[PDB]
This record gives sequence, C-alpha cells and structure tokens, in this order.
Amino acid sequence: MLTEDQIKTTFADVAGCDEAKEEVAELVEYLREPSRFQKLGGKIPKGVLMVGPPGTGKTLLAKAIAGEAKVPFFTISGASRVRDMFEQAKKAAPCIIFIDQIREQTLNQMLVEMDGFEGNEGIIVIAATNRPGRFDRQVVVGLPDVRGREQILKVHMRRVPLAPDIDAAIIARGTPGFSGADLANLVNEAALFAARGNKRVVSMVEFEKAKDKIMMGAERRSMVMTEAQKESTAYHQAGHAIIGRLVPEHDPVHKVTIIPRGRALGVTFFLPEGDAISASRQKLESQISTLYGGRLAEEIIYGPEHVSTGASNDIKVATNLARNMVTQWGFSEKLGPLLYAHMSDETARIIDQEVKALIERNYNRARQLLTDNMDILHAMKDALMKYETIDAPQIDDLMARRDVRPPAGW
Amino acid sequence: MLTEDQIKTTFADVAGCDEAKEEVAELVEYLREPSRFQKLGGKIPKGVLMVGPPGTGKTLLAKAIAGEAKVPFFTISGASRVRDMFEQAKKAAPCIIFIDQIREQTLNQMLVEMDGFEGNEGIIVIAATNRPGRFDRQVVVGLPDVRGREQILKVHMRRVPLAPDIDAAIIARGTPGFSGADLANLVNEAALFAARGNKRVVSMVEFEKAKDKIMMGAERRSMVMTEAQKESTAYHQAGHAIIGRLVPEHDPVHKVTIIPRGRALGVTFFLPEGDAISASRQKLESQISTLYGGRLAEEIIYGPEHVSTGASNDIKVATNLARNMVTQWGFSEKLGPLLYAHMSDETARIIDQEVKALIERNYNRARQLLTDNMDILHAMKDALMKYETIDAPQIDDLMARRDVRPPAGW
Amino acid sequence: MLTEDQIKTTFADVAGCDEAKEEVAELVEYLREPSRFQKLGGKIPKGVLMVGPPGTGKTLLAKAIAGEAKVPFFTISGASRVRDMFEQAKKAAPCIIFIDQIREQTLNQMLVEMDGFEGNEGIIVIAATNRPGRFDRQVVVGLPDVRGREQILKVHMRRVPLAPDIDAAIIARGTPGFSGADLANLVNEAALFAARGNKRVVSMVEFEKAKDKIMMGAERRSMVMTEAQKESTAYHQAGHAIIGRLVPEHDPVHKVTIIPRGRALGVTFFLPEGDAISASRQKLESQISTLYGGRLAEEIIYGPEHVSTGASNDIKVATNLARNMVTQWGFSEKLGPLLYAHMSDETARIIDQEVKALIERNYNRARQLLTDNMDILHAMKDALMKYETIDAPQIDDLMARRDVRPPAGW
Amino acid sequence: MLTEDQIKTTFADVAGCDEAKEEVAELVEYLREPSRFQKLGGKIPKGVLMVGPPGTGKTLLAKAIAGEAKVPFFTISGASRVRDMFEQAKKAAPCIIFIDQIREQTLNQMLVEMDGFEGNEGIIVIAATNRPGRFDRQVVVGLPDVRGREQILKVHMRRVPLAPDIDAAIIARGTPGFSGADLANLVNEAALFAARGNKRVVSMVEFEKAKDKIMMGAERRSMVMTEAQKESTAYHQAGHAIIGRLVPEHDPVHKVTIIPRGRALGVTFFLPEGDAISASRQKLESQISTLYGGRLAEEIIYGPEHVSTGASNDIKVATNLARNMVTQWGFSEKLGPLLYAHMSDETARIIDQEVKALIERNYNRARQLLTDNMDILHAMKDALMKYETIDAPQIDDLMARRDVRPPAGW
Ligand SMILES: Nc1ncnc2c1ncn2[C@@H]1O[C@H](COP(=O)(O)OP(=O)(O)NP(=O)(O)O)[C@@H](O)[C@H]1O
Ligand SMILES: Nc1ncnc2c1ncn2[C@@H]1O[C@H](COP(=O)(O)OP(=O)(O)NP(=O)(O)O)[C@@H](O)[C@H]1O
Ligand SMILES: Nc1ncnc2c1ncn2[C@@H]1O[C@H](COP(=O)(O)OP(=O)(O)NP(=O)(O)O)[C@@H](O)[C@H]1O
Ligand SMILES: Nc1ncnc2c1ncn2[C@@H]1O[C@H](COP(=O)(O)OP(=O)(O)NP(=O)(O)O)[C@@H](O)[C@H]1O
Ligand SMILES: [Mg+2]
Ligand SMILES: [Mg+2]
Ligand SMILES: [Mg+2]
Ligand SMILES: [Mg+2]
Ligand SMILES: [Zn+2]
Ligand SMILES: [Zn+2]
Ligand SMILES: [Zn+2]
Ligand SMILES: [Zn+2]
Repeated sequence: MLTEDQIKTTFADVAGCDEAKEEVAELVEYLREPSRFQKLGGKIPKGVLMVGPPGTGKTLLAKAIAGEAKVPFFTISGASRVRDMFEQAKKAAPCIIFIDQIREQTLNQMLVEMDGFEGNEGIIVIAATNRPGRFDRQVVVGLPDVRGREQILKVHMRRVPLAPDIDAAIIARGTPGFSGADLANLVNEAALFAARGNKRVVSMVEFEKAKDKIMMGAERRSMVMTEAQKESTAYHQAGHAIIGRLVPEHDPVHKVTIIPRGRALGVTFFLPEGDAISASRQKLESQISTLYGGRLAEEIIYGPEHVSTGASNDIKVATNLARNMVTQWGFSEKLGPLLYAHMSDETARIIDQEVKALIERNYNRARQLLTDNMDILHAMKDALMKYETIDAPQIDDLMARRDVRPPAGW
Repeated sequence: MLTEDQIKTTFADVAGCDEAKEEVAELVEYLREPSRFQKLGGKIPKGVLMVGPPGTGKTLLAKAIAGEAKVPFFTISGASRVRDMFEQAKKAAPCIIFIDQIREQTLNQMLVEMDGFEGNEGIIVIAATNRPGRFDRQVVVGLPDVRGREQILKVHMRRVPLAPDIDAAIIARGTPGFSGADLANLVNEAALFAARGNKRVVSMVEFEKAKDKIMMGAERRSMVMTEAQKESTAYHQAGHAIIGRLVPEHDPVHKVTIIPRGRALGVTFFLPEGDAISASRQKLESQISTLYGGRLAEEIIYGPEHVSTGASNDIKVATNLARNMVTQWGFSEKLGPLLYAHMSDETARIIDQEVKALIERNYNRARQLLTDNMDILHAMKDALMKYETIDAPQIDDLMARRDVRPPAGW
Repeated sequence: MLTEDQIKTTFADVAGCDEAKEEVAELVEYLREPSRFQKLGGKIPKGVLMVGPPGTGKTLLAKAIAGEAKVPFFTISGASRVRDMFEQAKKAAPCIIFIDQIREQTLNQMLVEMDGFEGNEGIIVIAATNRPGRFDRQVVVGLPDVRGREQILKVHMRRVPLAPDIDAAIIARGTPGFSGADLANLVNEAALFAARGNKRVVSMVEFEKAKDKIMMGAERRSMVMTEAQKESTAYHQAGHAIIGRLVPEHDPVHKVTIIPRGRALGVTFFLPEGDAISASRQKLESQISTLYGGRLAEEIIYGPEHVSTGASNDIKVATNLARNMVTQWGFSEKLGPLLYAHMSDETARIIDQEVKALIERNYNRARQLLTDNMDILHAMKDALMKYETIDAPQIDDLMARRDVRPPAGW
Repeated sequence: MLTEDQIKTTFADVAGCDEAKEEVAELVEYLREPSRFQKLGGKIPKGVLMVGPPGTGKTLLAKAIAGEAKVPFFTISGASRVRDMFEQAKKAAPCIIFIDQIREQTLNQMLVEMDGFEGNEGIIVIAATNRPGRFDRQVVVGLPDVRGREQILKVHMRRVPLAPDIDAAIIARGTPGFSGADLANLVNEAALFAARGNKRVVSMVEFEKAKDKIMMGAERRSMVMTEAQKESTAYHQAGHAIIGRLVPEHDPVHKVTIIPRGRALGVTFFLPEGDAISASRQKLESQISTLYGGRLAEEIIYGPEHVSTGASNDIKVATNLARNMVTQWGFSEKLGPLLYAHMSDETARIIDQEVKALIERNYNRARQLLTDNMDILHAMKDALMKYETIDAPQIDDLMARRDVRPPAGW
C-alpha cells in the first residue's frame, strides 16, 4: 500500500520538538549520500521507536519523513505477509518503511536486503505506538512546552485577520498539555465562533470562549435556577477566589463565573504562569486551604444546617492530595521519609491521624481568613450577580477595597 | 446502505435540548453555502460525538433537519470492509455520515480523501454511542429538564380531545428522568386507557393511572388479603404520610394507596415539586426520619412482637443514605470533612458509632412525633379502608383535624 | 526452509562465552570423524538447548561453526506438518537443524528413526528460547563479563581509527549487563556522533556521550528553566556527590550533570568498578545514606518549608532496599536470620520498627556530614552552574579544598 | 498408525521395576493360549494406564509389550476418529495397542463390541498419562530404587572398557531420583568426557565430573575472581563441612569445592547413604544447624559487618524446614499434634514464637561448635586454596588433626 507522490508534508511545517527534528534531519541526511560516512556509518539506523504520548505529533514526524528527502513514497502502512513487503521494498524504494498498526524476522530480512539487494538506499523501519539491534534508537515526541505552544499557535495563525489585543502567550499558557491538535481546534473554533455572530474581526474574547467550550462543556444557559439557587452558588464559587489570593504561592485567579457548563454549577479558573517542574510543600499546603474555602463560605453565611452536598468533588481531591503528601513524598515528621503506599494495624492508625491533622490545620486557616474579610465576600457576591462573569482587573479592584469597574465589554 | 427521499418533516419535531439544537443548526447552515470562508479558515468541524445517555433523542434529530437542504440520504448505516464504501460518500450525500453500530486510525486515514472529493458539503462522521482531529465535537443530549417536559408533552398532545382540568406540569414533575419515549407513550397509554372504558374525553383522572401503571405495575386486585391484613398495611402507609408532613423541608405528599401493585402492598408517592440541583442536611435528615414511619406505626399499634419483615426495604435505603453522609459528603463533626469511601481498625469503628448515633437520633424524633398525634393516625386508617385511595386535598382535611370530603370521583 | 551455500566466516567472530565455545566445538568435531569415538560414545548428543538471557548472543554462533566442518546449510527455521519436514532433512543437510520459534514429546523417536536412516550424519535439534533423551544437554550463553566486555569492544573496533587516549576498560565497566548488541551500538553511534560535528576521528570524549545518549535520554537541552530553578537542582546533585565520597566502601563518582536528559533534571553517575559479587552490610547501609543525602541539601539551604517533591524516586529505592535487608538477608538483631518474605499482627509491627530504625540512623548520619562540610557544598554549587558538567578530576580538587581546574576541553 | 515388523526388541532390557514387570508378563503369557480359561479369566484387563511419574519408562513397558509374544504389530502411537481404530484392530492382531497421542464411554463401547466380534484376540487399550470397565487396572512405573540403580547401570555399562576400581553403588547413591534416561546418558557422557582428553580407559574420576556437569552447571573456570574473594568463599564452604560432621545423624560429606559452577561459588555435597524412607527429629535438627554454618564462619572470621547476602538461599530452605515441623509434622510441645497449614490472630503469634525459638536454639549450638574448633577451620581453609578441591579421605585427615595428603590425581 504505497503511492507515488509529488507534493507532501515537509519538515519546516512542523513546529516544536527540536530534538526530534534533529534526529529526523540526521536520518534525512543519511537517506542518500552514504559516502559521507567514511567513519563506517555502519548500519544506517534500523528501527526507530516513538514512545511519546498519543496525540502530539506521534506520527507527524512520519509524515514529515515521508515527504522529506524527495523520496516519492510514504509509510508502507495505509499475520505473516510482511515478506512481500521485504520483497517489494528492494527497487525504487523511497528510503523508509513506516508500520503503524500498533514474528520479528524483520531484522534478518531487512539486513539481507540492505546488504545485498539495496544500493545504500537505506530503507529501514520507523514505527510509532503507545532489545538493541532491532530498535536501536527511540526518539521521544513529547507534549510541547509553553514556548512551543507560542510557536504552533503562531503557525496555524497565518490564515486569519488579527484584532490588536491578541496575546498568544496567555492563550498558550491556559492550555496545559494541549497537543498540536488541540491548538489547531482552538484557532478553528475561534473562526467559527466569530462567524456565528458575524464579527469581521476576531479577538481574544471569543478566543477565551473557545478555550472554555473545549475544556469545559459549552455554556448551557437555557437551564433555569430559582432566585435563591443563583445566590447560593455565588458565594460558594467565590470564597474559592478570595482565598486564592491571600494564601501564599498560588496560581493567580483568572476568572470566576456562574452560568453552568456541562455538569458544573460554577467555575473558578487558574493560570499556571509557567510549567510544572515540581512543587513546594508550601504551595501544596496552600492548595488545600483554597479548596475547602467554598464550603466554609457557604457555612458561615447560611448556618450549618443548610450546608449542601455541593462540595463533594472539592472534598475528594483535597483528601487525595492530603494522603499523597504523607504517604509518598515524605512531608510528615512523625513517620519520616519512607514509602508506605502489607503494613501493621498500628501504622495504619498513625497515617490516618497525620492526614487528619494536616487537613484540620489548613481548614482552620481557611476559616480564619474568611471571617476577617467579610466585606469582600458580600461585595463580591453582589458583582457576581449584577454581571455574570468577572475578569482579573475587576477582582483586584475588589481585593483592594475599591470600586468595581464595569467589565471589559458589556 | 443509501436511502433516497426528497423531502421530510421540519425541525419543530425535536423538542428540548436547545443547546444541541443550536450546535447542530450551525452544521445545518454549513452543509450548504460554504462560501462563508471569510474567516478564511473554516475547515469542516469533525466527526461529531453525541455522548448522552441512551434513551433521550440520541438519534431523533435526524428526521427533523435532514429535510433541510433536501439531502437525498440518511444515516449511512441503519472487520473493516467499509473503507472503500466509506470513501463511497462523494455523491448525493446527506452532508454527513452516521455510524451507530456502536481501530482508531479510520477517521484521519480517509478524511483527506473525503474532503478532497467532498463538494464542500461539510461531510463529517457524526456518531452516537454510550484526541481532537478524529473526534472533536462531543455534544450532550441530556434528559429533559422539568421545563422541557412540558414542551415534549404538548408536542405529542396534538392528537386528541382534552378535558378542561388537565395541567401539564403536574404530570411533568411526576416523571423524573423519563426520556422522550416515556412521555410519548404515556400519552399513548392515556388514550388507550380511556378507550378501554369507552370514556368520551381523556383527563388527568386516568392520566395518573397510566403513569402509575407504567412506573410501578398494573394494579392487581385479583389478590385476596384477609380482613386483618388490609388493616395492618393501612397503618404502615399512614405514618408514612403523617410524618412526611410534620417533619421539615420534605417533598410534599401526593397520594396514599392500599391496592397491591407489583410486589408492594402500599405506595406513598411524593412529588419532587420543582427540580433541585442538590440537597441540604435538613432535607436528608427529614428523609431518614420519614423512612421509618411505618415500623413505628406497627410497633405502637400492635405491640413490640407483632412487627414484621415489611420494613425490610425501608431499612436498607435508610442505612445506605445515612452511610453516605458520614463517609462521602462531610457532614460529621468528629471525623471531619474527608473521603473515607485501606484504613485502620480504630477508624473503622468510629464510622459505625457515628452512623448508629445518626440513625438513633432521627428514629427517636420520629417516635416522639407520631406518639403525640395519635388521633390523626386512627382517623386516617378509617379513610384508607373506606375509600382504598386518598388524594392530596383530603390529607389537608385530616391534618387540620376536620371531617373528610369524599374523594374526587366515586 | 534451509539455505544452500558453500562456506561461512571463521571463529574469531564470536567473543567470550568460552565454556559455550567448548561445548560447541564438541558438535563441530562430532559431525565429522564420527568413528573417532571408539569408546562407544557415538550416541549422538540429542536436542541441545541454549537457555541464556535474551539479547546476548543466543544465536550469534551461526557463522563460525556453520563454516567449520564445511556444513553448508543453516537452521531449518528461517500444528505439526513438520514431521515430514523432519524426514526431509536427513541427506546432504546442514548436519543439524536449529529451530527457534520458541504435543512436544514428538522429538525423540522421530529423529532417532531419522538418525537410523542418517548416514552417521549426527543431526540434532539444537534449540533456543528465553528431560534427558530429549533436552539432555543445555549450554548457557550468559551476560558478558568485564574481561569479556573489553574483548568484544576490541573486536568491533576493527573498523575505524582511534585517538590515542582511549581506554577500553573504562567503557567496559560503564556498560553493566549490556550484551554484545549494546556494545555494537555504542561503537556505531560513536562513529555517527563523530561524523555529525565533522570531527576527523573519535576519542572517548564522545564515547561517553554515546553511552549517556543510549543508557539515559539524549540531552534535551532545548528546555528553558529560570535562573532560580537551576540553583535549586544544582544544590541537589552536589549532595548525592559529597555524601558519596565521605562514606566507606562506595562506588566512585564519575560525572555530575545539570542538563536534563529525560525525566530527570540532574544525574550523578557512579562507576561500578567490577562485576557484582553479592554485597556487604557496610556497602548497603552506605548506599542508603547516599540516596537521602540529596534532599538534606535542599532542607539546609532553603529551609524546611521549601523542600520540593523531586526527592521522590530517591525515597522509593531506599525504602525497598532497606526493607529487603530486614526481611530477606538477615541483618536485624531483634528478628534474627529468617525469611519473612501469613504472619501475625505483632510480627508486622516489629518489622516497621526495624525498618524505621535503619533509615533513621542513616538519615541522621548523612546530615552530620553536610553540616561539617558546608564549604564544599557552596563551592561545588558554583562550578556546577559555571560549567554544566564536572569530570572526575575536579571533584577530587573540590574535595581536597583547593582551586578548581577547568574541564577536559572547553 | 500402520507398521509391521516380524521381530523387535525383547523385554529383558527392561532392567528395573520388577513388580510391575510381573503384572505385565502375566498379560504377555495370556495374550495367546486363552484356553487356560478353566477359571473363566474371560475378561482380559480392559485398560491399565501406567500412572508413574513422567520420565521413568512409562513408555518402555509398552515397547516391551510389542516386542514380546512374537506378535507382529507396532502400537497405535505414531475429535473422534477412534472408531477407525476399533474398526481396524481385527486382523489377527492380539493386545498390541498403545494410546498416548494427545466421547468418554468410547473405549468401553468399541472394546466390548470388537472383543465380542474378534477371534479371541483379547484386545486392550493401554495408555500412559501424567470405575473398572474403562480403566480396570492402574500399574505404577516408579523411580528406580537404590538397588535398581545398580541394575540399570550395569545394563548400559557393557559397551565401554572398565577401569579397575569403579564402584557402581557410589554412583548410584549420587543420583537420588534420576530415572533410567538420566543414568543412561550419565554413562554416555562418561564416555564422551573421557574421549576429549583421549584417555585409554574410563575411571570413575571423570564419572564424578559427568555427574557434576549434569546435576549442576558445568565448571565455569573462565571467571576471574579477585584474591580476596577466593578467601571469602573458602571459609563459607568450610564451616558447612565442619558442622556437617560434629552434629549427630547426618548424611556424610563427599566433596567440598570452590570453582564456580552455575550461580554458586561453592557447593558441598552429601551422600544419602541409603534410600530416604522417612526422617526423624534428631536428623532434621541436624540439618537446620548445618545450614547456618557458613554465615557464622564469615561472621567470626571477618567481622559482624562484613557479612554478605550469600546466605540468602541458605536462609530460605532453613525457614521452610523449620516452618513445616511446627505446622505440619507435630514436633512441638506447646501447640501439640495438629495440622495448622482460617485461624485467630493469637494463634498466628504462637507459631512465630515457636519457629523463632527453634531457629535460635540450633543457631546457638552451631556457633558454640565452631568456636571451639577454630584451628580446623583455618587448616581446612588452607587446603581449599592450595588444591581447589578436597575429597573424602582428606576430610578425615583434617578432622583428626594430622597432615593432609593430596587428592587422587594431581
Ligand atoms: N508540531 C506540530 N505542529 C502542527 N500540528 C501538529 C504538530 N504535532 C502534531 N500536530 C497535529 O497532528 C496532526 C496529525 O498528527 P497525528 O497523526 O495526530 O499524530 P498525533 O497527533 O500524535 N496523533 P496520535 O497517534 O494520537 O499521537 C496534524 O494535523 C496537526 O493538527
Ligand atoms: N426530544 C424528543 N422530542 C420528541 N420525541 C422524542 C424526543 N426524544 C425522543 N423522542 C421519541 O423517541 C423516539 C426516538 O428514538 P431514539 O432516536 O432512539 O431516541 P433514543 O432512545 O435516545 N436513541 P437510543 O437511546 O439509542 O434508544 C421517537 O419515538 C421520538 O418520538
Ligand atoms: N559475543 C558476541 N560477539 C559479537 N557480537 C555479538 C556477540 N553476542 C551477540 N552479538 C551480536 O548480537 C547479535 C547476535 O544475534 P542474536 O540473535 O541477537 O543473539 P541475541 O542477541 O542473544 N538475540 P536474543 O538473545 O534471542 O534476544 C548480532 O548482532 C551480533 O553482532
Ligand atoms: N529399566 C530401564 N532400563 C534401561 N533403560 C531404561 C529403563 N527405563 C527406562 N529406560 C530408558 O528410558 C528411555 C525411554 O524412556 P521413556 O519411554 O520416555 O519413559 P518416560 O521417559 O517416562 N516416557 P515419558 O516420561 O512420557 O517422557 C530409553 O532411553 C531407555 O533406555
Ligand atoms: Mg497521530
Ligand atoms: Mg442508541
Ligand atoms: Mg534471538
Ligand atoms: Mg517414554
Ligand atoms: Zn467548590
Ligand atoms: Zn414503608
Ligand atoms: Zn535525588
Ligand atoms: Zn552455605
């Protein structure tokens, strides 16, 4: 299943993954001109394995390779019968074979062909899926860094007009772990979204709209909630916010919103402001106090008899983070640095008492902060209603004990 | 499988799911008039996934809109032999392909040739079942909300006479989670049920009968219960009704019955009365209290050793609900807000003492309530025995301590 | 299925495996001059199984021996239709058959009848895969030793020039457990690496580069990390280092790195310095202290709060190693020499107490070293950030408290 | 399936297995001369399956069956076509059948029909595998007892020459459970082994070599071990030998060696000195003691912190042997004669106390024995280093505190 082509994918079109690009260009240089290797180039690399995560160009270096070198054929893909592949891939074979449908005589057969019946054409296997000599060099095609996000976003950005306010880095930042595909969609749906309202110029506003519709369910506004339900979910979806600021070393607050998306009643967003190299104990502790903040915000205002089963998911991740700290990253003085993840019955008790002590300490801190800053909570409950959504400039105005400015737009 | 029809029924047929309706009418307008590539990147959306629960219009929309643009095709289907037949879709298309026979390279493997041979029709592989680029848009098709229940009900309600007193919403609330087929054939069975007695005009009187039949089971009077057995159930199903009222923040009572249907001697119905997102501590404690109404009625009236295995299913639900509160949804002072749903034996016993304390507190509140209002219980036993069924207005008469009007009908 | 030929390459090819070499020259001698066995040995050695580890010369021996005795065909290999094929290979044959596609008791009476038909051919089923009379004689093909590693390295190093300063043995001990194949690769990639920069011929300077590239990841340099971040990961690696030279009986240090090579920001290499024959109590405890020494550097420099979660994989290695001592090899005075690998709940508590005592003693000792040698840590932190890599000679310079000389090259 | 030979191998080569051989010779005589039915033996055994362990002649009594009676037929060895079989078996062919090829009453049905329809051939199905009428008999083909080892050895020992001082029984005891194939090729490899050095006649000196190459890996002298490593093993293998003698009722020591063979640096051999019928408490305690000889030799000689993980495999067998005695075989005063191999936690504690006490008592005895005889340990350390191997006479020389003579040979 191989086809002769004239125009196909090159290398300069792909972005990011510079190391993978480097190994690709080495293979491309090699594919012809073997005489350059007077140092015994020595069995042109046989077998290339990409163990990268699925979805980020795991097979785009294959397309790039097939187009590259002016070798006019592609992957050979697109049981037993491989030997017919060995037979056909001897004459006029455009320098590779790529085999992704995910019994290893391929090594002996390929060696025999490349030694006897192949005039240094260097047809070798390169494969992608998710011992030395059969898979010698394995090249990782990984998820882009934020720098890479900027590049790819600019690359697909060619096709449209731009309104002045576009800042590619922020849009890149908000997509942690989005592949090339996900960015491609972000742009595409920006275009579609702008068309829906028939807007000539496309700016960052609909851009954020598209990002949101991607990660979370698209806005589902037709649902009705009573007057009081709108009010309660406004406190709980604040409180998350007023704590995100006062606790130390946290990702800053980007958005606080109230209209339901998918299965969620309200959302508070965060922006990593970098890539996750590692975490401090301090910031890990701060996360907990931000998480439970909503339930406390709901209890102080309403009474402990009316606190609702809305904090279920907020509770779960909190308890999951808590026990990881004690169990498998050190972080507890009594037990000491060890890995407890068959133990005794006494040990199973000390682990629990430590977990409870941690959550209790931060829960008290979270309770203390809200009581002192009561004016903000009422001030922020109000604006959350008058306008349905709050951006970053507005939140800072609240947190400074000042007047709220109207949101961007409206 | 291609089926050629010129014209079909309009888009008034689908009701509810307005968000899905929107995210689909964009596709509908796109299918033709692709000249709107003035955003200059508007490449066709992708295979669209409808990932709702089975049973709620997952495929209904097809006929409403496939009439639009007069596409002479349908769902294409209605172990990879397709590929060629997949590439068949280049002439007289519906501007889609639909596949609900529900490995992963199939989409992008053929999409290039698709759009290359697609006449700007916006062909996609929209699919329904229970990495962007192979599937991008996942559109929820959810169960009709209590507002949407009215819309669907009035849609299928164009085919009959109507009695003056019919109210749609009351039937709406009675069917929580009923999908479209449920409502449609509820109307259908209303029609049939009226016809069986040869009553001229349908009405709510049998409408509720149809609901009750489908939801629970046909009422079986062919059973014989002795005289002394009709009396015992009469108390149990009261007591449920007496305590459902005096306890705080409960769904209100609709009707109370004695005729045996399915496997249960008596049923007490509650009306959710306005869909609620989530519940609160007070409501859950009210439910735990009300569930134990019957056993206490039996125990006081008949003695501590004539109680029976009738509260078997009432017990299980109660102890399940009480177990969820302390383990998952916070709601206990001693243990704290944490997910307990492994652990030490000391912790294992605290949870048991906690659930026991909870059940006991509400059980005693239940007994103290029923003891004081002794007369109501007897007064209500008499009515259930005279007329085998009591409606909502009658209960107000009993609870006010005045005489009972005869039921509507009779 | 067998391949006709005339001659093959000599016996200088296979290196090491001298015991296997002998127990193969037996078959080589036997296949010819069978009458030499006047001591009635001429009961042909039946199926010979090579039961070595995979990837280390399991099937390498083909060329030398198939050439010797001038046997002209290879293995036959290259659900039992075979038996006729077993009949087929009895005249003018490879002199034996080899079959690596790995009910089975079928071998004996079949090839016995054949050898009765064989004109003293002595054909056997010599088999490879990862009772007497069918698999009586098996010849192991083990992982190469250091004195063997060096020789294989010299053999494949017949095909290029070398720069004067190459010591084979250092590269030999650098590759523990890797086969002939991995050494083949090391040389091949050395050639390529030299070619890439257009260097005339290669010393060991890039030889180590090839080792690092294969055993670890390639130098993923393209990443950026802030200045304040490198300083965090450069106080850590120095701290596996200075604590690995003040403890007794440890493997010496070779390199320390700051440039990320995969999943790790830093690497500290140790040179095994001899093949592993088992171990000693002192050496195991010293390893335990070396591992935990990294995170103590962070704790002293930045304080107990800002101690990151990068010390994770260090914790696991230590807790398994410390657990294995008191559960499998004796090494605990309280419990005694025994194998605890059910068991009571009292016995489990003692085990955790012993594991914790071990790790506590070594943790405290690894702390007592850095506090006294604070001046080394700062100095080694500077160099690691000045030049990204430190060679062995400078580490000695630092550890002696004198001025640092620049690296080889630069 | 079909093969006729007028004359084949007899049964006098069956040496061994006298008892089953008799039950077979009964049948052999009966196959013809049925006229001895004057007690109605009219009932040839319908089916007897040799239920012995695989590997010991389970197919050699069938071959004897075909040979005997001068009856011209080979047995059928060599999903139901069996009806073919009981069809064909009527051509004046008596009792010449075997089935080890690979719907349940089939054997009895066809057998009855044919033997009723056959001319008194007395046909029976005999099978080999690992209610009378389908399998009436079961005959055991067991492993050769120490008497029978002599018979098989003398049978195969005709071919070679004999050296003067070869003793069969000593080789016999050396192979505790080798089935006839193992003895046969032990002789074979004796012949081969002599041939390599090309000696005139084969003494037992090489016979020990053949046994050692079979039982454990062949000598691997190619390994190089440092000087200080040869001294370490030299002590551990002694110590095993010193405590083996001074402790009561043990299998005596045969040979003690240092050159590595397999995965073990040293091996100490014992001779069972008779068949292992059943063992007693004194003997089992002797074993538990002797095993821990090596670790104590290391600990006294070098120090309490230069011990190693070499006693890893000595520990395990010890804790198994000690665990069986308390749990399965009585042999403990406190718990009593019961099978403990579920149960309360208190009981789990008692068993560990007991196992620990047992190991402790014998360990202390082992220490006290060795310290008193310190000179023997040194004197025996020297001999192992000088000559790599010590035989039986030398151990007596050491233990009497005299001068050592050199081994046979050298
Ligand atoms: N560096 C990149 N620049 C631009 N687009 C990219 C890049 N990497 C991946 N893509 C996208 O990937 C698509 C095709 O690559 P693809 O076959 O998906 O490999 P992949 O993305 O890793 N899929 P998968 O097999 O799950 O890993 C293109 O159409 C792009 O949208
Ligand atoms: N929103 C709706 N409005 C009107 N009728 C509906 C609606 N949803 C479902 N129906 C009825 O349900 C049927 C449509 O069948 P179908 O498309 O299978 O729904 P579905 O049950 O969600 N699909 P599935 O879950 O796989 O069985 C028709 O009889 C419709 O009258
Ligand atoms: N002793 C050796 N000397 C030289 N090259 C060797 C040696 N052992 C292995 N090789 C190389 O390794 C390959 C030998 O064939 P191969 O079938 O891989 O044995 P193997 O590596 O053990 N394979 P396997 O063990 O079945 O996984 C060839 O590429 C040889 O060049
Ligand atoms: N009593 C005996 N005297 C001599 N040789 C014997 C004797 N018993 C078995 N053998 C040898 O055993 C071999 C045949 O063994 P075999 O028929 O397989 O028994 P078996 O090994 O149990 N069959 P199986 O276990 O199913 O593989 C021949 O080489 C015989 O020489
Ligand atoms: Mg891909
Ligand atoms: Mg469906
Ligand atoms: Mg192999
Ligand atoms: Mg056999
Ligand atoms: Zn929340
Ligand atoms: Zn009830
Ligand atoms: Zn570390
Ligand atoms: Zn030992």
